[PDB]
Amino acid sequence: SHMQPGKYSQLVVETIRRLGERNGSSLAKIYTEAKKVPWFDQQNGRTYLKYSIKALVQNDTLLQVKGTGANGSFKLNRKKLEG
Repeated sequence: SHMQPGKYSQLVVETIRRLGERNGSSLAKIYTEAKKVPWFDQQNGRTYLKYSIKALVQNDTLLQVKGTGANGSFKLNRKKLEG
């Protein structure tokens, strides 16, 4: 691995894919699914998800959801990340 876009961001994409979440999944819900891997940092990993998600919303890979389920809810858009 000489070039990865953050294994935490790749984990977020696939985490929301595991749940589906048509309405959007809270950062707390995504965190609970993301901490189930042994390589995941249980300490500062919540900040790593917070920043990975936010960067993916900036790349139009995730859609920022607010109000319906939680304050910071998030879901998949498309493979628009690289396209």
